[PDB]
Amino acid sequence: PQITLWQRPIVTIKIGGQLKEALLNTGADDTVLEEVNLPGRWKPKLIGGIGGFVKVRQYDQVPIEICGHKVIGTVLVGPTPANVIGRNLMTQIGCTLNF
Amino acid sequence: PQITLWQRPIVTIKIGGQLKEALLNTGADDTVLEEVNLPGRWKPKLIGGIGGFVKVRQYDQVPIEICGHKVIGTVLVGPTPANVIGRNLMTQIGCTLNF
Ligand SMILES: Nc1cccc(CN2C(=O)N(Cc3cccc(N)c3)[C@H](Cc3ccccc3)[C@H](O)[C@@H](O)[C@H]2Cc2ccccc2)c1
Repeated sequence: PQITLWQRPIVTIKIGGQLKEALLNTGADDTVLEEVNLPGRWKPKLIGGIGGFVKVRQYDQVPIEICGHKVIGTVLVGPTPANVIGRNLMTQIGCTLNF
Repeated sequence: PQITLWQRPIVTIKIGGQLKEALLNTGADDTVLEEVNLPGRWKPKLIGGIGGFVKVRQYDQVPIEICGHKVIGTVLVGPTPANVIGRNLMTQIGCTLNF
């Protein structure tokens, strides 16, 4: 499905059993989700960098589905003003920049 | 073209007569560029807003070159961690997200 950008690219993803919204942010290396409780282990990682660093929880192979696109990928879990799907995951679903 | 996303969508624009490095940021509403002595009139528009706001100069309908695509569009000028090409300037260039 082609998504014009006249509006903020916010699609729905299915994670940890729950349903949430997420912006297809390409200027994002990583994927950060608003506090959740994914099982499995994780590691603590720091992101941001401007204004200090924000620490979150790194998870791996955390299954995730995007617009029906079942996929697997690293999901940083912590405090973000809006759930965001970075390139790390966009590259796993086939998403490309086209013009 | 078809810009995959394993790397960061950095493309060579051509604003103000010079040549630059800009990141195609879908999650980005507007386009802000670190200093470019831009002619004509502008006006104060605060962007960002976390940890406080930030003032950049808004010059409307500004000509810009993006990968051989010539267009016109609002481009805010000021202190920005990187040169970003937001949705406003991606729509005008007919750029889309696909998967
Ligand atoms: N007009 C305009 C100018 C610049 C940027 C944007 C758009 N955004 C950003 O670029 N972000 C800040 C931003 C902007 C420029 C550089 C950086 N590093 C961050 C991060 C994306 C992000 C990038 C890199 C790592 C993690 C997250 C945020 O997660 C996104 O939701 C939006 C949300 C947003 C933030 C501030 C103001 C309005 C809307 C719009």
